[PDB]
This record gives sequence, structure tokens and C-alpha cells, in this order.
Amino acid sequence: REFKSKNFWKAVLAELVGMTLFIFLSLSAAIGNTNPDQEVKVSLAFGLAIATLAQSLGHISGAHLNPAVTLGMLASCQISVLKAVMYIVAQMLGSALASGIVYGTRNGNANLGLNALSGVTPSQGVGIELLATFQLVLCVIAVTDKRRRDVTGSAPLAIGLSVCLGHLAAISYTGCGINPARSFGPALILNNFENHWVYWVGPMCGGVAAALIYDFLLAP
Amino acid sequence: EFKSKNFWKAVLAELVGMTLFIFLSLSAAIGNKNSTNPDQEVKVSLAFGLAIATLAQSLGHISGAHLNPAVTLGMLASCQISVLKAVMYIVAQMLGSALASGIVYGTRPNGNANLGLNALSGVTPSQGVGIELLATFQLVLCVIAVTDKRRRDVTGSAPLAIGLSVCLGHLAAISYTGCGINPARSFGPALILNNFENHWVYWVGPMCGGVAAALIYDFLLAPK
Amino acid sequence: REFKSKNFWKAVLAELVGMTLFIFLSLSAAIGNTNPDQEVKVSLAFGLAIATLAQSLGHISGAHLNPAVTLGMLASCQISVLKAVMYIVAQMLGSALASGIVYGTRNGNANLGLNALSGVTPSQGVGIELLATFQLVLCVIAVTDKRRRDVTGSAPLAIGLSVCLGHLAAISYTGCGINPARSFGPALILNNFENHWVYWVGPMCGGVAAALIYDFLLAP
Amino acid sequence: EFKSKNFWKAVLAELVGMTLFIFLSLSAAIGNKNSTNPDQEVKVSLAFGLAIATLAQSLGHISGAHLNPAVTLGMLASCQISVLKAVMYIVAQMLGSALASGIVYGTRPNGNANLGLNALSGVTPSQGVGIELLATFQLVLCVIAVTDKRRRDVTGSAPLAIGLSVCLGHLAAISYTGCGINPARSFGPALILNNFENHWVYWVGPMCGGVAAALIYDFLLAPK
Repeated sequence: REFKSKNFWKAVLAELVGMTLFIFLSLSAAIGNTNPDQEVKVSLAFGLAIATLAQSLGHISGAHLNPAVTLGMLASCQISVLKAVMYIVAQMLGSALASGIVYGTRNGNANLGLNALSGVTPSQGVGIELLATFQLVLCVIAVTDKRRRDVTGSAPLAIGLSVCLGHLAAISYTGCGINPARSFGPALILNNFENHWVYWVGPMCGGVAAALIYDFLLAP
Repeated sequence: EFKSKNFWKAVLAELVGMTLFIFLSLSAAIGNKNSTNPDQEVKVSLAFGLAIATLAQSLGHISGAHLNPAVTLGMLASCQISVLKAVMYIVAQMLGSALASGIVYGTRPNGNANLGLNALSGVTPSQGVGIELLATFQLVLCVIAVTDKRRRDVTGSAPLAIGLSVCLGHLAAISYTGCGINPARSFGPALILNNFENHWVYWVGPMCGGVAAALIYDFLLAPK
Repeated sequence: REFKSKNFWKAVLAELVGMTLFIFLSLSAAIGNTNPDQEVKVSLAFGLAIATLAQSLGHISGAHLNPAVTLGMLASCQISVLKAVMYIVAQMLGSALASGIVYGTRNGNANLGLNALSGVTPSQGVGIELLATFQLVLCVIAVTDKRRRDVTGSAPLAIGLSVCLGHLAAISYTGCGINPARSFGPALILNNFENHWVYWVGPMCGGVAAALIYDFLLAP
Repeated sequence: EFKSKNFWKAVLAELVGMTLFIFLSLSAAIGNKNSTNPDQEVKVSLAFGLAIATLAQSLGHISGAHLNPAVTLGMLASCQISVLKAVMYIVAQMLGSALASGIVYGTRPNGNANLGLNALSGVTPSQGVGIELLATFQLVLCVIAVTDKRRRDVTGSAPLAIGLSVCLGHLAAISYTGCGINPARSFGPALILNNFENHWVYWVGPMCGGVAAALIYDFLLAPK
């Protein structure tokens, strides 16, 4: 073990603080006040949280704030195993901590901030979460490709808009998890892990393939 | 030609990107299916635009991220690609669109009106061709002007500009024709659902709009 | 007179083609299908039309597409009087031409694409249009200030978002004109010039002050 | 100090920009006044964010475009401005907010609930302070991190990032507290309407959130 490296602890700490802010703001927007109409607001808040916290903390920790993105970075050999494990631990702790506050301020059980299923089987929910996270991790890896000089725009904005796209595509079927750490928090605070594995198998593989297709196939 | 990896990886990027683009856009098309109220209008516009704004930022360095036979034809008219590259691009776009449509219609049901099929809502085909043509003209004109390698004033996110152009074409054409501006996007669901009613409108419109945007930008607006 | 200069005719022509596309797409979005809910859609379409046509034609004509912006540029001495007059003529012709098509494809008289008044006197409507165009022309002039090197973002996107902001602020009071050429088209095709001067005095002065406050006061 | 034009033009830019910011945001607050449905929620978020995303792009080269006493205090905690500049900034922001509020409430009526006044909707003041504090913490942290002159990875539109941060703070706090994250924005209407109920929440929240964001970014996250 023996991590050390003072800047590495700040990377893990930036992931923790950013995950707390990310989950607090996104769940506070979801639980704000039917749901089909509210979907647009929820998508915008979840995208802008990434588009802001990445622009604020990417130079300090890469601003993953997503275990699927962290696994996509680990599959691309851009971080170490120890750094990825500590990243996921910090993201899960920040997500549970912020989830406790947002579910403390709280419509009975409506709670749109809990990844459930709405019209799809778990076998289909895994595919929906997998493609909705594949596009996200592919965007994160391609936009952070150090071999490119054409990215003259806001990369955190591109990643946040990718999250918002995954929401626009997956919030009506599975609530759009695309973030195992964001699906654990509410499931831990409410103590409801029904169909929770769908929001872990789906995103993670979607991230891993996003690395493998990008590196070992698309852009060698 | 038919070997150099830079061409085949471009075709493969077109296939993967078109599959992701159509899957993500069609997943927004169904979902809450019912009601065509302005909030659904805006949401569908946003999803269809952000799919480009993400997949272009992810695959443009590999294939230009056309994901649109009208954009591919506009690039062919601008002499930026070859005919063989355009043919393989259009085939890849149609295949990716049909495949993603098959998956989305596997998760969704039959689809009475579905809305994920570009149809007509209050306009004749003579008017629908004009609406689709101008809505694709602005898109291909934007793509060619923003990717003009003779410009140094483009200091913003070009995939974001193209995605916002798609979103604008939706905001302007989704209530009349559903906004196709992509023959492959209008082909996928029409192939899986086996419904090609007024399908020629969404090929004549986009293709001619892209070729005209190319000629007006190059042969008129920005010469050479 | 004798304009000449081949590139100047292309500047006027780019203004004409861009104005036709701008008015067609924006009015087609407004007349698409109550109104308070539709406001968001109308604002987005009107902002994205600028954010796209500027990114497509600014290197060819500056992409004014707005007589208030053209007057703000003329007050800043960035264009000539002949070029500004020809610009306004091209914008008015393109607006009337596109307005004829959009009002040809057309709810009785609802027509949100016609600048009317909804809860404000003309004396107040002039102030609303003036500030809503002041912010726009100020943004256009400041973002196109050739003495700045900090503008590392999409300037057409900033201008389009300024238009969208003017819509979010003025569409419920006056319908948000902030464009004398965009207020003339529908008023000419429908032959209804009631309170039309409000949508000319308001924006123009709002643009002129935007120049004077920026140059002769804020940034000399 | 109290002479050099670069300081006074900055204060004047703060005044003009705050007047435009509050006028444009409050014009969105009234308008259709009634109903607090998610579409009004999103629309108010967009107007309040785009006002920053435009006025910052217009006046940041002249004054940094704080337009927020919490952002000004966060910059003072980051030692990027002096105390005199911060005092003149806060005075200019309060004056511009009150003036624009007077104009907007001249075009609008009395305002039963108005919504253009940051109040409480389902949370205690102890919870409202936390919501306003985190919603301003993210904003000031973003402003300081994106304007860190030691970074070269900020290749996007910084005023757009700050405006989207304001829009996010609205999407997260407008249903609980109306989203203040700007003491001057919460002061203007409260001064013109003469209603300072729970006004201290929208000063303790934003100010402390900005100072904490400055200390956490500088003294912890990004040293030196």
C-alpha cells in the first residue's frame, strides 16, 4: 500500500469535495418540488454539475466524479490501480454523505433521485445504462486524449453535455444512473438496493468498452 | 481507396457513432411517448443535438463525425472527401441507424405514432421538402463554414456549434415534419418499423440542402 | 454612391442569405404548434439561430443580422455608412422574404412571431426593448473588440446566448423584438404596424448607447 | 485607491453590469408571474445564468464582472483584489441591483409572491443557510478556479462556465429558497419592495460560501 505523494491525497480529496457538491446539487434539483415534465430540469442540473465541477477541479484530480469514468481511465492506463481505488472510495463516501443531507431535507417515496426502473426489464436496463455510459466515457477519454490539438472548446462543457445527453436518453427508462457512486448514495440512505446491480454492471462495462473501442480499435 | 487504415477507421467511427447517435436520440423519442407539447419538442431537440455535440467531440478526429448522409454529401460537394469515402460513410450511417433503431424498438413497443419517425404534421409534401431543405441547409452550411481550414476566428467548440445547429433545426422543423435533416436518422426507424411513407421527402430535402449549402458557401459566399 | 468592391457585395449578400435563414427558422419555431409554456422553445430557437449563422457567416460579413447591431457597429466606426445602409436593406429584404414563406405555411391571429404588447404601455415597452437590446449590442461590441485577447470561447455562442437572454427577459412584455428588421417582416406581411415604432426606437437607441457607453466611457 | 481610472472604470462597469443583470433577471421573474412549475423553474434559471454569461463576456475585461458581493468577497479572500476595490464593488452591486429592481417593479405590479424575491419554500432557515451556502460555494469555487492565472487548460468560454454555474445554482436552490447566491440580487427587490424577511440568510449563506470556496481552493485544493 503506502500511497503517500501529497498531491495524490489532494486528488482524492478533490474527488471527495466535488462528489459531495455534485450529489447535493443534483439531488436537490431532482427533489426540488409530475415527473415527465420535470425531466428537462433534472437533465440540465445533472449536466451543469459536471460542466462546473470539472472546470473547477479537473486540473487537480481529473474531475472523474464517476466510478465508470474512473474505470475507463484505469482501463486506458492513465491512472494507477491504487489511485483508481482511492478515487472510487472518495466518490462513494462523498455521494453517501451528500445523499444523507439531501434526503434529510426531504414526496413520500416518489424520490426521482433514486435509480429505479420504469418500463424496462433489468436485462434491458443494463443495455440502456451501458450505452448511456459508453457515450459518456468515450467522450471523456476522447476529449482528454493528450494526442489531440483540435479540442479548442470547453472540454468540461462537452463532458457535462454528454452527461445531460445520457439523462435525456435514459431518465425515462432507468432514471439514468451512468454513475455507480451516484446510484449507491440514495440506495444506501434509503436502504433500498432493489435492482441496484443494473446500475453497476451497466455503467462499468459501458466505460470499459468505451476505453477498449477507443484505444485498441478506433484511435490506436 | 479500400485499405489504408485512416479510411477504414473513419468508416468504423462513422458506424459506431451513428449507432450511439440514433440509440440516444430514439431513446428520447420514446420514453414518455405520449403528448407533443413544447416540452417534449425542446427535449427531443436537445437530445438530438447533444448526441452530435458529444459524438463529434468523441470521433471527429477519426472521421470528421458526419453521421449524416446530407453532411457527407455536402462535404463531397466541397471536395473535402472522395466519392468512395462518401459511399462508405453513407453505408455506415444507414447501417448504424438501422441497428440502433432495432435496439430502441426492442426496448420500446410497436409505436402508434412513436414520434421517432419523421412524418408530416400540418404541411404538404411540397412544403415539407422546403422545410427539411432549409433545416438541413443551415446545418451543412454551418458544418462547412466552421470546418473551413482557412479560418482562425473559430475559437469555440465546433462540435458544440454543430450540435446546437441540429438542435435549432429540430426547434424549427420538429412541429411540421419532425425534423429529419439526416437521411440515415429517418431511414433507421423507417426500416425497422417498415414504414416508408413520405420517406423521399427526407432524402430530397436534406441531400439538396447540403449540396446547396456547399455550393453557396464555396462557389459564392467564401470562394476558393 | 458607386459602392463596388466585390467583397462588399458578398458582405451584403451574406447578410441577405443569413437573414432569410434566421427569420425562416425562428418564425417556424415560434408558429410550430398556450404561449407562456412555449416561451422557452422560442427563446432557444432565436438564440441558436444567431449562434449558428454567426459561426457560419461572421468571417464573411460580421453576421450582424440585426439593424440595431449594425447601428451599434456604425456608431463604433467599425463599418462605413454605405455598408451599414446596404446591410440594413439586405436584412429588411431577407426578413420580409422569409416572413412571407413562414406566414404562407401558417392559429388564426395568435401568431407569436409578431411583436405585440402584453401588459405594458408603449412608454414601458420602449424601455424594455431598449435594455434588452442594449445588453445584446454591448455584448456584440465587447466580444468583437479587436483590442482583447481573453476571448477564448465561442463568440457567436455568446452573442446567441445574449439574444436568448433578451428573449427570456422581454418575450412576456413585448414579445422581444431587439431586431428592427425582425419586427418589420411579419408587420409587413400581415400588414399590421400597430405600435411598430416601439420596436424601432427601443432597439436602435439601445444599440447606440451600447456603443457610446462601451467606447466613450467604459473602454476608451 | 480613489483615482486611477482602471479602478473607477471597474466600479462603473460593476454598476452598469449589475443594473443590466438585475433588470434582465427580474424581467424573467415577473412576466407570466403565476405558477411555479418546472418550466418556470428552468426559465428563471436560464435567464439568471445567461445574464451573467452575457454581461461577463461584455465587461469582464473591465472589472472581472463580479456582479456578486459573494464573488467579490471570494476574490478578496483569494487576495486578487484590495479591500477598497471590494467595498466599492459591493456598493456598486447593491446600487445597480436596487436601481434595476426599481425599474422592473415599475413595469410590474406590487407582487403578491412575485418570485423575484428570494424567500423560503419548504425549508427552515437553518436548512436555507446550508442550501444557499453550498449553492454559492460551487459558484465562487468555479469563478476562482476558472480564473486561476496558473492554468492553461481553460480553453473554453469562462463567462459561459460562470453563467452555467449560476444556472446550476438556480436549478438546485430555486425550489427551496429561490436561489439567491448573490446578496445584491436578493437586496434589490427586498429594498424596492421593502420586505427583508429572512434576508440575513441570503447574506450569511453566499458570503460564507464564497469565503469558504476561496479558502478551500487556495489554502487546500490548489496551493499558492
